[PDB]
Amino acid sequence: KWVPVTKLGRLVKDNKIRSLEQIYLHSLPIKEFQIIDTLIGPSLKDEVMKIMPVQKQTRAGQRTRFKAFVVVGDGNGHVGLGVKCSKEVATAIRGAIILAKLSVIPVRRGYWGNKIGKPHTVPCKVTGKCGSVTVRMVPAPRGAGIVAARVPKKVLQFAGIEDVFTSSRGSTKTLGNFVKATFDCLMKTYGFLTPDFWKETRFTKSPFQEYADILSK
RNA sequence: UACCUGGUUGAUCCUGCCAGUAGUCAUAUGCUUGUCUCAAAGAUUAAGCCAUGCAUGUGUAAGUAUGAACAAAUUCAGACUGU
Ligand SMILES: [K+]
Ligand SMILES: [Mg+2]
Ligand SMILES: [Mg+2]
Repeated sequence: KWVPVTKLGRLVKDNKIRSLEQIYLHSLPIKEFQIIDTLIGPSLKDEVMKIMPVQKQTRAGQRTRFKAFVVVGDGNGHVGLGVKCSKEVATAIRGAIILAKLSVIPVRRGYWGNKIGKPHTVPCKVTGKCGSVTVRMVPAPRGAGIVAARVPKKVLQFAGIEDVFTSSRGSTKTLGNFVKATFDCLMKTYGFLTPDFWKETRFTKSPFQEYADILSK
């Protein structure tokens, strides 16, 4: 079936780690998509966003390969992006799905004004940049909806954000750069230091130290 | 009610524009047009030229009646006292 090759995979298969937040807290790399499948796999949905052909000139013609972009998300604060180039479209799509699962990230959602109910928009103004494409996300009031182009709108819907305003600059027709900039903007949500995070951190044992005895075999 | 997409390359990222998408109590034109309620309408070029018809007249007890205007009365007198 599945034979984990990493300590994190072994712990996830042994059920010692039960939530993705435990991994996110210590920022441990995730190198097996089976971890994501076991943890948040049931609630994950994938979508192919673009099949982009690329060509390399050769002495006997052009070698064509296809680029697959895949967006995965749970619609509840977890989203991931994957890009895979391969000779076959099916292989490219499979690799892109695996990469998106591996690259899933947590997304912070806040409130525009009054803080009643679950979060509906980004906690603060954020900006992501990939190549020449810059995507800016601004909080919006409840009921404003997702004001964004189709690609960022799909990314935000998979991330689970209810309402937001967006602005874009640069060559947004470059779909890869557009989606990557949106992903970077979403990732930057948890990197902003707000007053509510001013409390001193109370550290906890990392998984590798907590279950060191189990992993010692 | 804070949104983009196609087009320079063998392929890539850009600048950059062209094209597309939507709107006008915005004009005109093409085709089509069964019912109800609303409703603009010779401004844009020529404040260019105009046949014909109409669009400014007016009376209360209280300015002026002798129509040779009508009507009722007067057998005798009457300036006039209804229109
Ligand atoms: K008018
Ligand atoms: Mg604007
Ligand atoms: Mg060509």
